[PDB]
Amino acid sequence: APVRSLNCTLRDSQQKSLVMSGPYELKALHLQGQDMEQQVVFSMSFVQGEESNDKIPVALGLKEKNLYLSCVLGYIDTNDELYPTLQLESVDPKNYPKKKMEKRFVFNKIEINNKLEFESAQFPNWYISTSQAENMPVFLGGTKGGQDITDFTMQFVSS
Repeated sequence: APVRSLNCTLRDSQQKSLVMSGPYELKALHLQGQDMEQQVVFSMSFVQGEESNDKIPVALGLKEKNLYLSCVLGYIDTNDELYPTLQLESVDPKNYPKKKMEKRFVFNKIEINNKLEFESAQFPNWYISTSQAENMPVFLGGTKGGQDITDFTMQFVSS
C-alpha cells in the first residue's frame, strides 16, 4: 500500500489475556508463564478514517491468521431488531490490510491513559469488550457504563 502498522497483544483492565476460542472467536482469561504463548498477536493498522485528537481510526488483524475483527449487525447473546456484533472475518492476504478498510473493520482507538478503548466506528457507543468472568468470548458491548470491561493495555510486540 503501504499501510502504517504495529504488532501487539492486548490485555483487558483486569489483566486477562486474549486467546483464540475456535477458528472465528476470541476469549479472555487470566494466563500464566509459558501459556502466555497462547495470547493472540494483533496487527494494528492505522487507517485513513475519521481522526480526532483522541480518536485514531485503526483496523485489527490477527497476525499470520488472515483474520480481522469486524463489526456487523446480527443477533446478540441477550445477557427482530439487529445489534452490532464482533466477528472474526477471514480475508484475502493479497488485499489486506489497506488504508481504505471497509467500514466494518474500523475501530476508533481512544487513549484514556494509560488505557485504550476501541469503539466501533460504524456503530458508535459499541466497544470491544470482555466479561469479568474467565473464558468468555470477546464481544461488542459497553453500551451501558460500568457493566462490561472496555479498557485495555497494549503490549508492543514488533513493527
